[PDB]
Amino acid sequence: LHRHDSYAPPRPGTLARWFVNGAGYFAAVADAILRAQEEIFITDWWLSPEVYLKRPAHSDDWRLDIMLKRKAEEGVRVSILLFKEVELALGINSGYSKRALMLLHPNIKVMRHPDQVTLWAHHEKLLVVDQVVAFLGGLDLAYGRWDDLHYRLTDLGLSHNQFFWLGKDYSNLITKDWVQLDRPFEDFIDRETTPRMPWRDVGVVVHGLPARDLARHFIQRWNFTKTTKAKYKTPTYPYLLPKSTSLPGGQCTTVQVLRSVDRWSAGTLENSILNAYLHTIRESQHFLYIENQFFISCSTVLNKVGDEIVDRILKAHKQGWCYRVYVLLPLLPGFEGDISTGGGNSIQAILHFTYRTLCRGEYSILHRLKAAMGTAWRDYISICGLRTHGELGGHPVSELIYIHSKVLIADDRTVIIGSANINDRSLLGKRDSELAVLIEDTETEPSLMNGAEYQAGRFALSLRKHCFGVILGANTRPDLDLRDPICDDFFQLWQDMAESNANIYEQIFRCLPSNATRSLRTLREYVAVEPLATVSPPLARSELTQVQGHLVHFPLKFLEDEGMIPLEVWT
Ligand SMILES: C[C@@H]1CN(C(=O)[C@H](C)N2CCC(n3c(=O)[nH]c4ccccc43)CC2)C[C@@H](C)N1
Repeated sequence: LHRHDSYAPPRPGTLARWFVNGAGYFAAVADAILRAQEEIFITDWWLSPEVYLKRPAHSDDWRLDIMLKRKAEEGVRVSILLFKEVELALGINSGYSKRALMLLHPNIKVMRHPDQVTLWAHHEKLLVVDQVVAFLGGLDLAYGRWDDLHYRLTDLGLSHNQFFWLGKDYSNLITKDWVQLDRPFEDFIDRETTPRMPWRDVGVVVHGLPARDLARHFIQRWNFTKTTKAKYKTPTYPYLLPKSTSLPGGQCTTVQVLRSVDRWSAGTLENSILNAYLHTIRESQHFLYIENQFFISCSTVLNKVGDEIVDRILKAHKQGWCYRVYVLLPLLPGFEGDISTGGGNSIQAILHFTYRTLCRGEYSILHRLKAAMGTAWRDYISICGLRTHGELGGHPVSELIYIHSKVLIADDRTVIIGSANINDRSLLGKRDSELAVLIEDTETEPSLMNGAEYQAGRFALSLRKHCFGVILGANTRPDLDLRDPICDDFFQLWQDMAESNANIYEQIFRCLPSNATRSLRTLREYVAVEPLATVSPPLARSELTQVQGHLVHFPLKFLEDEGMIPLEVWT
């Protein structure tokens, strides 16, 4: 075994390029698919064959199914493995994806897993071209993932099509889930009334040996699944073998591939992602920027990411060194449900576990930090989320930006980008197959750290500055300095912006979740009041001009005054 008990060693001299939001990721994926020569391997939790990779759409030349069919007509063998949902309630419809991809061309061989009944899934997102170029991250080739820095809530207006999201691509996930995926070009929600839900995710492309290692992981999964069924054992799904016979503009770093696999998903057991996360947190010296879909830690819960975060914060406090922890989580889990009624079942469980990790209970980060340092915890940790506003139907509307990213940034020199959420199913390895990459910088660039000269890594500094600029209003506030991420002035500005934006959004939209609804009865009486956005739209619009960025403080006090199914499915 290699470092972090990983099947792959660190790969110095690796060309890697990061992507924020789905637009650039899909553009690079399409361009790489166009340049493919022999093989394309695809790993997805949900694949939409009819998704458009480049927008606005004026032709079918950039559709995933069309591009795969055209490349297969050139002699390229397209091996795809997909995840099969336990119940059809999960609207991925793996059967339709399999059937369409197979009907495209004989060279497109698609297999699905698991076949037996289990609580666990395949959450990995991977696309390998010629075993030389590997795209990974949290971005599936699925509906609603495509987005940009604008995070548009409206799409109202094929060679003259102005729609960025066509049919099933335009969706508000919490309002209504996908239905009837077999009809792609047909809207299931009204664009004129229901705003879209912005999507935020981070991916990365790696060139060279790490791509070969990701191809090796795909090959191991393919051969394991081949020797796991009857119809898949035929030569109609030939064996795949690796090769080590050894490009968009990126950066030269050192990239190590990490994964979470078990005997049910792959042939071996590995949990290198958890080890990498714990080592990066423990060895972090200045700051930790965490952007993850789920934050379930602080051992019902077994992973110890939160424990290491607490230990590092306490050690920084005792040693008296400057240290900031930025945590960004989506405001509500990615499920359909009415938050006015208090949410659904999965949403309630995920919120309960997240609040247990963060503030509720005695194992929570906030409780231990409080018992150690009083109210000083606000100077070391900052939990926030994203929300945006726009105009629709003559009135201001607002919606959270769903944080599907899985990224950790340490000291502007180390970056973990993957598909593994911070939860037991993705980090323990025993449950779900996940992929990630640890990227360390060998080339530095001048910057500031607590007011001192700091040789920050180019890749990590670029990623962190882009994240801060998008989260804040850098394009509208050119005076803000994003070079120093740990200093007192910048942290104070960050917290002030978060609190101000949360207050403004609550005042204007009366949105949920919020700290003004601490009980279910207060929540029920709170939704009876019509928000000012629909009362005096000019006044709310004038007030909203004070909103800077999309950052809003996380509602740690939402619903705070409140056995044949295991509790580990929502952890
Ligand atoms: C499928 C469609 C579209 N949906 C999504 O894409 C949303 C955003 N999900 C949220 C849950 C996420 N997830 C995870 O992290 N581990 C998982 C293990 C098993 C299943 C999901 C898992 C994946 C993305 C919402 C859904 C209700 N209907």
